Amino acid sequence: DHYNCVSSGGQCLYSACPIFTRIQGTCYRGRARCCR
Repeated sequence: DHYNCVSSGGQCLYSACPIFTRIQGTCYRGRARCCR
């Protein structure tokens, strides 16, 4: 979820994860991705 994404050092996006990161889970009722 968003809170855990941010606490773990990731950020939520509705587009692709930046090339230097990879998906770690989801955010925002599952509609975004957590990237780190």
